[PDB]
Amino acid sequence: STAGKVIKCKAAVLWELKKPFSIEEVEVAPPKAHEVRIKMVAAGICRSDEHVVSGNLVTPLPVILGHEAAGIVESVGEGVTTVKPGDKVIPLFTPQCGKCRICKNPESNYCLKNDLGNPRGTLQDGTRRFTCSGKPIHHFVGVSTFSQYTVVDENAVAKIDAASPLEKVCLIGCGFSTGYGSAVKVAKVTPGSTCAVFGLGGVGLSVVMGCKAAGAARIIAVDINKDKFAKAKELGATECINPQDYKKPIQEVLKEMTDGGVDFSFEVIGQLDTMMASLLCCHEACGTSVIVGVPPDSQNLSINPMLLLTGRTWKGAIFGGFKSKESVPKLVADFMAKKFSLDALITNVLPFEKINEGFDLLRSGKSIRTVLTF
Amino acid sequence: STAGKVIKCKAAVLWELKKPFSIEEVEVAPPKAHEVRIKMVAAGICRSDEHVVSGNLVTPLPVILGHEAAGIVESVGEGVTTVKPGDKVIPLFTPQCGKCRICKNPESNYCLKNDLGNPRGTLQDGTRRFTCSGKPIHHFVGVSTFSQYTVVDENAVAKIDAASPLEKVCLIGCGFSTGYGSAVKVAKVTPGSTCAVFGLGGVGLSVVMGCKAAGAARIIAVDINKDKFAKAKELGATECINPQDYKKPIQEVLKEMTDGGVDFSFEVIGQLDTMMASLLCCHEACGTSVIVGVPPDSQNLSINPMLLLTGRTWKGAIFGGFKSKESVPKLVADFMAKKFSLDALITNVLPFEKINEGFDLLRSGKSIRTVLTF
Ligand SMILES: NC(=O)c1ccc[n+]([C@@H]2O[C@H](COP(=O)([O-])OP(=O)(O)OC[C@H]3O[C@@H](n4cnc5c(N)ncnc54)[C@H](O)[C@@H]3O)[C@@H](O)[C@H]2O)c1
Ligand SMILES: NC(=O)c1ccc[n+]([C@@H]2O[C@H](COP(=O)([O-])OP(=O)(O)OC[C@H]3O[C@@H](n4cnc5c(N)ncnc54)[C@H](O)[C@@H]3O)[C@@H](O)[C@H]2O)c1
Ligand SMILES: [Zn+2]
Ligand SMILES: [Zn+2]
Ligand SMILES: [Zn+2]
Ligand SMILES: [Zn+2]
Repeated sequence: STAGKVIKCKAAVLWELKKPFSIEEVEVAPPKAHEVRIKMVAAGICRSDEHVVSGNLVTPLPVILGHEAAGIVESVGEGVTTVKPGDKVIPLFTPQCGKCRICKNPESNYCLKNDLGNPRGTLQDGTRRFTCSGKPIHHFVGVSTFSQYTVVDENAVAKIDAASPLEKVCLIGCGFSTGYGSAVKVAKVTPGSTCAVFGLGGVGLSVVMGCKAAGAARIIAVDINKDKFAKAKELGATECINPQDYKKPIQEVLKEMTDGGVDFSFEVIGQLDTMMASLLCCHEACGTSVIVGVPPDSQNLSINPMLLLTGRTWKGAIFGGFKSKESVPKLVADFMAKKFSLDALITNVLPFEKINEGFDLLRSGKSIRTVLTF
Repeated sequence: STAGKVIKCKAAVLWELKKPFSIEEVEVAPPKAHEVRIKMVAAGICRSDEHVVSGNLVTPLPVILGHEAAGIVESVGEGVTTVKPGDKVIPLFTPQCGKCRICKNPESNYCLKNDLGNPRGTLQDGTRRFTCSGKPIHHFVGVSTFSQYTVVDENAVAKIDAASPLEKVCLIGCGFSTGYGSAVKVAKVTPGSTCAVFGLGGVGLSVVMGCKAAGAARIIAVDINKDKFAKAKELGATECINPQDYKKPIQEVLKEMTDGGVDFSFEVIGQLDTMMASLLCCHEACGTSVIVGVPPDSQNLSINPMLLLTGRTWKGAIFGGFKSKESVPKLVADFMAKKFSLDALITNVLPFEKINEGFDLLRSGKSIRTVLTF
């Protein structure tokens, strides 16, 4: 029907930095061997997408952004055995080939098939499936979900519960899993511990959720926008602090509130100064600090090695440390079992065609997650 | 006898930086209620003592250095209950007050009573027990072991096996414990993993021993002094490489030898470039890098947060993460049960009077650990 044929649809293309997305008519090639073409149903707006627009996260242009989403399999290529047409799925910006050193290591998830580190803007075979007015369009982190139809590698697509509400579970595609996992899986927050969370957007709030789920005694939420505090409290924050209210640097305020520092700190903003503050705020002898935020391209931190010699542990992670393919289905299963809710994270719902308004909402600081419906 | 009296004894005093130690008579005050005066038997020469001489590690002068040692208790304060005159003990440069947040924490060891962070060069009560030519002399990390007699706080001295050969077990006071601990307790090296060890001095070779004890499949010893290779191999290194032998950076040489990088890397030198090579040489997705070497004073590293974001863990530790007072006696009991050997680490034994000569040996790279006899 459309199987084996090229599909003509709409997609939000970014042709230039700092410019609005352009809803364009695009051609989506049929899926090659071990590939899956997906009809998108819902896509969340994550700060990382915006990082590309602003120039903070470098990627080849023109490109179709979007990586937090959920859809339904339209067709599959030769050899596909994990999903079938009609299956509800969530694309994985961090693939899980299952065969590489990293996929085989129980404690890691940054699969060697990824396109995050040194962006090619292509699928795993090094080619593109998108075209627009005679111009090829680059993919984004292997998924390009801001399109009515996208084609992805089989190891970058997870099959989920058939009764799943895609307009909600799409957050498991990035935001929620990243934040939740950063606390429960990466930092391995312990019951009775003290945590400091920098940044209260969709990812940071999911970190607050993770810390509460891990049984943290104190979860101090840090954010320069006091409007983000109510939600942080509802989700588990015991205290909310605004750096702008203090004469002292935020790390010193945090250390004074916590007997020398927190046991676990998380930077969920993407700024060098806040990464430094987060490291400095965890206790020098027993603190752990996790970098979640994506820093601006080519910018380096200035760190004194003594900060680590006394006993600190500094680490970072992509997608909360979750091995994508095996984890996403389980997270959806937990959601269906009502282990956690994502309603608090969805502040706005807009049709895909109003993607620009969704980004305006993010930039304004009012929204957490705006979900786009196709 | 000497109990309750001032003792005039020989000590090695450092009056100025980059100058030989001055061997002379000093007056050592009796210990206070919770202090212990120790007659030194053996003291090891560690690179950290040299860091003070060179100016790399800042501490107030004039000072009596030394921190890796073993002696016999001459007298104790009336409040002392853990050691008695005649007991063989090892002074702990990292104390274990047992009452602070850190001492209560089963996973940390950087007791808040330490004098490592911002050196006062005194005992815990803020005063000094040393005088020479009338002038007060500063202590070093609360222990100052380069003296025939020293006075230390009770929580900074551990009672060890009475049958212990002090000329060997003094290494448990720093070098060995630090190296072994860094691998087994800090990095928590796992069976079948790959490790890279930067620096093959007494501490680095002990890290090799720890990696071996942990069952590492590969232990790549790195050093620009090829004379250290035979011993690295004897202690467990599977391979030995010299950075100077290659045209490309050592981190790339290591990554090419280990499928993208080692699982665990350790810097046991104290230089910025090697701390960077060490971080860069562990796999970006599953590697853990431990800082053991003491960095040069007032110097920063320039790091791109993405090095951590992909999945690396970067941490540091003091004294191999061992809670000093409870661990030192057990480590000696292990030595006495022949669970590990220290012979290979001791390459030179000189009388205390030849301390300057022992330091020249370290500087020339001709020795691993030189032990001084009193
Ligand atoms: N590691 C990953 O795999 C991963 C995954 C998803 C997102 N991210 C990154 O996580 C970060 C957060 O994503 P988000 O979608 O939640 O973004 P967001 O913009 O919705 O949230 C950012 C929050 O940070 C707060 N903030 C900004 N500057 C601050 C400062 N100086 N001090 C304290 N708070 C400040 C903002 O007010 C906002 O509440 C971004 O950098 C994103 O790129 C990383
Ligand atoms: N964390 C701690 O608690 C702790 C404890 C003890 C010692 N230390 C520190 O550990 C480090 C090692 O102590 P040590 O006594 O074993 O010192 P050492 O001088 O005996 O050993 C240093 C080794 O590194 C090698 N080396 C020096 N520069 C190099 C370079 N650029 N590239 C490759 N190899 C190089 C030297 O040849 C030597 O083999 C020192 O910085 C010391 O201050 C720290
Ligand atoms: Zn893989
Ligand atoms: Zn995202
Ligand atoms: Zn030492
Ligand atoms: Zn203590």
